[PDB]
Amino acid sequence: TVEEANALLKWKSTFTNQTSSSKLSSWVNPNTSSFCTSWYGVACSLGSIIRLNLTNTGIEGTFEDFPFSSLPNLTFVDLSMNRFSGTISPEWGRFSKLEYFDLSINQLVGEIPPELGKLSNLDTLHLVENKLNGSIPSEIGRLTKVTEIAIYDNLLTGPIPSSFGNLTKLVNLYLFINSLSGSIPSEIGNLPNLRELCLDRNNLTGKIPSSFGNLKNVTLLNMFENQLSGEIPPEIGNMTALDTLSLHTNKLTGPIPSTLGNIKTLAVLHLYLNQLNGSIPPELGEMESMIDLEISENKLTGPVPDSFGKLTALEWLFLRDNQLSGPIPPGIANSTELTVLQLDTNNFTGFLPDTICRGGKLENLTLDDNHFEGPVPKSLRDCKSLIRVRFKGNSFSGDISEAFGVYPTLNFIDLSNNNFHGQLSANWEQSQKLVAFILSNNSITGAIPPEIWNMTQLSQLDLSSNRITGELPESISNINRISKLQLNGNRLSGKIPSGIRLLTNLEYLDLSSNRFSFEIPPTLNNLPRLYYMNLSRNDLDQTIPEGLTKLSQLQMLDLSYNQLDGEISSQFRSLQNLERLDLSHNNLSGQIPPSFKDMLALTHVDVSHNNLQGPIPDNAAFRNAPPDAFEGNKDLCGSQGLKPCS
Ligand SMILES: *[C@@H]1O[C@H](CO)[C@@H](O[C@@H]2O[C@H](CO)[C@@H](O)[C@H](O)[C@H]2NC(C)=O)[C@H](O)[C@H]1NC(C)=O
Ligand SMILES: *[C@@H]1O[C@H](CO)[C@@H](O[C@@H]2O[C@H](CO)[C@@H](O)[C@H](O)[C@H]2NC(C)=O)[C@H](O)[C@H]1NC(C)=O
Ligand SMILES: *[C@@H]1O[C@H](CO)[C@@H](O[C@@H]2O[C@H](CO)[C@@H](O)[C@H](O)[C@H]2NC(C)=O)[C@H](O)[C@H]1NC(C)=O
Ligand SMILES: *[C@@H]1O[C@H](CO)[C@@H](O[C@@H]2O[C@H](CO)[C@@H](O)[C@H](O)[C@H]2NC(C)=O)[C@H](O)[C@H]1NC(C)=O
Ligand SMILES: *[C@@H]1O[C@H](CO)[C@@H](O[C@@H]2O[C@H](CO)[C@@H](O)[C@H](O)[C@H]2NC(C)=O)[C@H](O)[C@H]1NC(C)=O
Ligand SMILES: *[C@@H]1O[C@H](CO)[C@@H](O[C@@H]2O[C@H](CO)[C@@H](O)[C@H](O)[C@H]2NC(C)=O)[C@H](O)[C@H]1NC(C)=O
Ligand SMILES: *[C@@H]1O[C@H](CO)[C@@H](O)[C@H](O)[C@H]1NC(C)=O
Ligand SMILES: *[C@@H]1O[C@H](CO)[C@@H](O)[C@H](O)[C@H]1NC(C)=O
Ligand SMILES: *[C@@H]1O[C@H](CO)[C@@H](O)[C@H](O)[C@H]1NC(C)=O
Ligand SMILES: *[C@@H]1O[C@H](CO)[C@@H](O)[C@H](O)[C@H]1NC(C)=O
Ligand SMILES: *[C@@H]1O[C@H](CO)[C@@H](O)[C@H](O)[C@H]1NC(C)=O
Repeated sequence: TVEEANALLKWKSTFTNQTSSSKLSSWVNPNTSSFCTSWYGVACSLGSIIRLNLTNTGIEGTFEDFPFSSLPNLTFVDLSMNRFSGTISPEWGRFSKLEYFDLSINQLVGEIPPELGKLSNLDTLHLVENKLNGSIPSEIGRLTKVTEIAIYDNLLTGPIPSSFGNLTKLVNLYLFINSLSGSIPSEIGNLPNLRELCLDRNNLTGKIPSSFGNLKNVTLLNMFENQLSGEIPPEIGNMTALDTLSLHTNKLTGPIPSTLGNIKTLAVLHLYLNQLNGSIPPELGEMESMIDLEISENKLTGPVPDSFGKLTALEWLFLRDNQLSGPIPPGIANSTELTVLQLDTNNFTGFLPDTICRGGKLENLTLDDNHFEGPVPKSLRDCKSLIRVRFKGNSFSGDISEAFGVYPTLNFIDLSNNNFHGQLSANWEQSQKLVAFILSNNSITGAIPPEIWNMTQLSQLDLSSNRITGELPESISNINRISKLQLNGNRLSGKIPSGIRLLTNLEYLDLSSNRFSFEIPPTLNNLPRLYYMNLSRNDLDQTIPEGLTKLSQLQMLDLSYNQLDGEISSQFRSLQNLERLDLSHNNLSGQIPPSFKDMLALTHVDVSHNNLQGPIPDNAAFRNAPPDAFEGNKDLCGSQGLKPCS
């Protein structure tokens, strides 16, 4: 009507920063046949506006001059995705016909007025992504026809009103990302039509109401990242339409209720980061639909039940960081769909089962810091789908080249501190995307296959603390992405290859405790990320090359326990980031260069058991050094443990 159109024009005249490419260019002629046919966002019935849809039209303004008293037949209102600021007036509750009300994604502030509860015909209320604060008024519980309430991502405080139990037609309730507090009212459990209940990321406390067992149609229950406490009520097992139950990151205590096995529809169960204790009920194996079972970071004890072999759709099983113990039953890995088996930081014992990867789809197997032992099952040898294998801290045994097959998509493997023996196979080269190869402190013997240096995506290679023999070839330069190279504590012999000079991504190089002989390559001068170099405990000889002083990021340089001789270069002053320097147990002669006074970052120095003489340079490391950093030298003199200088 002319009066509705004139009133909307007056509201429009108040908008700011309007671009004249606005859709509202079409708001000109208030007569019908303009108003009801060509005004953007306006739809009428019998010449009167019943729908106002200005979503995402770049309006900046407020509702201060919104014409509440001029639009009596307003039925559908969508003002979302604009730049409306200010508050939500009580006058919005005078639109008696309103069915659909959306002010989301604006910059609205202040409290929700109780008058919204007067909208007795409302079907949908959306106020998401604003900065609304205060408590939800209890009068919202008068919206007896509403089927969806979404007020997520606001600044709401206070409890969820008990009056929400009167919202008998409510289907979806989305209140996540707020600061709602108090206990969940038990009246929520008596909403017969409820399908989705999302109260996650709030500050809710107290126990989950046992009334939730009356929620026979709820398919989604998200209440993660709250402060819920007490035990999960056994009545939850009567939510027999649940597809997804997420209670993670709460303060729940006591046992997992055995009645969860009653929920045959349940596909996703997230209970991690709680304080759940006791044994995993064997009835959890009856959750026939379960795909994604995550109960890590709890205080569960006892063994995993054999009934886990009945979970035939299982894909992800997260149990890390519990106190589970004992042997694992073959059923734990029996799902042909299993892709991730995550058991780290428990106290499991015995062998891996022969069911593992029987479906040919297992990807991530992580077992760190358990007590597993025995040989690798042949079905894991033959598991071509593996991406991540983490066995650190267990005691697996067997010949390493018999235990493992070929893994084309392997990305990361850590076998540190296991008990594997044998020689490395060239088969590892078929993991062309492998970025970390960690085999520290096994009983590996024999040579490094030359194919290893063709694993050009390697970023970490750690074969330390084995009994590996042979010489490093010049083609070591081919692992040109390597950033951490740890070959320490082996029996490698021959000269250190010059090709390491081309490993310009190297950050950390440990070749120590080997039998390397002859000179340190004089071309190691161009490793601009190298902060750690350890060549100690070898048989390296001749002079320390000046190229090492160009390794400007070095923080630690350890060349101790070699037969290096000649003088310490005064160009060491160039290592301005050097904190720790160990040259002890060598055959170095002459004076410690006075240029060490330039190295203000040095904190630790050891030159003991050399053939050095003369006074000690003036820097803090030398002043703070204990007598044994100097002992065993020829004629050092001081101004500790040294005779004073003349
Ligand atoms: C638009 O609103 C007007 C004003 O409320 C409605 O007109 C009234 O209709 C009632 C019927 O409930 C009549 O008895 C009155 O004579 C009208 N009042 C006035 C002040 O004109 C109109 O029906 C509404 N139109 C639509 C399509 O909802
Ligand atoms: C909701 O937000 C408003 C706006 O920041 C808060 O309003 C302030 O309230 C205090 C005390 O009630 C007054 O002293 C200020 O002058 C108010 N500021 C404005 C801009 O109105 C309001 O307190 C908040 N409500 C809650 C419960 O936090
Ligand atoms: C591994 O899973 C299979 C099913 O995928 C289990 O085999 C079924 O066992 C039940 C007995 O409870 C029989 O009624 C079915 O006929 C079996 N199906 C097939 C295809 O054999 C097997 O028991 C599971 N193994 C373990 C160790 O849990
Ligand atoms: C059972 O497993 C737990 C977790 O893996 C072990 O606890 C760790 O023990 C080491 C060594 O004492 C500590 O450095 C860690 O801080 C502990 N981690 C945690 C998360 O507590 C525990 O030692 C194991 N029990 C036995 C008998 O080995
Ligand atoms: C098994 O672990 C790997 C991590 O190494 C997962 O792969 C990564 O997934 C993210 C997506 O979340 C991708 O952006 C990365 O590119 C993937 N990395 C690699 C190396 O592929 C993989 O999704 C896990 N498997 C399952 C079923 O969760
Ligand atoms: C360089 O590596 C050697 C091992 O090859 C580290 O040696 C340790 O040194 C301390 C004191 O010198 C001894 O108490 C340890 O017993 C040594 N360990 C071994 C396994 O021999 C040395 O610490 C490393 N240097 C730096 C700076 O990290
Ligand atoms: C106009 O727009 C800019 C940013 O959109 C803002 O700084 C200014 O406050 C706006 N309106 C005014 C000053 O009325
Ligand atoms: C408003 O228009 C958008 C885009 O056409 C549409 O997706 C939305 O459902 C409309 N809302 C109403 C209440 O008409
Ligand atoms: C709505 O709930 C309140 C308690 O919050 C109750 O007093 C009232 O009677 C309920 N509604 C009806 C129609 O009774
Ligand atoms: C689990 O927690 C309760 C206290 O909340 C305690 O009574 C019980 O002994 C705990 N330990 C178990 C069940 O092993
Ligand atoms: C491997 O190192 C661990 C500590 O990391 C040590 O306790 C263990 O004895 C080493 N391996 C063997 C076989 O001794």
